Amino acid sequence: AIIKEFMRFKVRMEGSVNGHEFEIEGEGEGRPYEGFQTVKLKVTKGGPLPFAWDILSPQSKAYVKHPADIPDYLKLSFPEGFKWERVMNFEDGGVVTVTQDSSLQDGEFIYKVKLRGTNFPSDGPVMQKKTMGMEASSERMYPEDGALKGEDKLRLKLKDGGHYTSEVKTTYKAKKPVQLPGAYIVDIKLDITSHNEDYTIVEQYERAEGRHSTG
Repeated sequence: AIIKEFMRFKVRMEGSVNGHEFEIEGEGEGRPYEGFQTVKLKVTKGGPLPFAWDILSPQSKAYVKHPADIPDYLKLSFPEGFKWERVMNFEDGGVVTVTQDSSLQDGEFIYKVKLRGTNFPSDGPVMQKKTMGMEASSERMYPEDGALKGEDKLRLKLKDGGHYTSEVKTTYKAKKPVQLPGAYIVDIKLDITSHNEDYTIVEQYERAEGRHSTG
C-alpha cells in the first residue's frame, strides 16, 4: 500500500549541454494509478539556459496507468525504487545521456538526475531555441536482461513548421527483481503548461497509459 492514490515528488538535475553547466530543482504531484502528473521546475544555477527546454522536458515512470493484467514493474520496485539510463540521439548529431535514481522517502518520491548533452551544432534548433514542444509519442516497452527497456522516436516541434527527431533508448531497472511485464506500449503526451520568457521557471503536465500492442 506504499504508493498512494496521490503522490508528490522532489527532483534535482545536475546537467551540462555543450559544456554549459546548470542545475534544476523541481517538485511535482499526480495520481500514479490514473497516469497523470504535473511538475514545477526552476533553473537554480547556470540560467538562463542557452538551449531548448524541450531536450530536458522528458527527464517519472511511477505515474503510468497500467491495466491490472500488465505488471506495473516500476511501482512494484518501491520503496527501494529504480534507476534509469537513457541515450537520445538527435538527427543532427547531438547526443544526450542521462542517469536517474528514483526512491521513496517519507512518503514522497525522490528523483536525482544527471544529464550530459554534446555535439549540438552551435546554430542548430537546440542551441538556437527553435523548438516549441514535442508531439505525443508511444514508448515501446519490452523486458530484456532482467530490466525493462523502452524505445521511442521523439518528434520535437519546430516553430517554422516541421519536426526535429530524437531516437531514445532507455533502460529502467528496479533495485529488486519484481515482476517484469511482457512487451507492451505506453502512450505519452508531455505539455509545457507555462513558462517564463527565458525558461528559468517551467511547468509541465504529462499523461501516460500502458496498453497491449495492436500488432
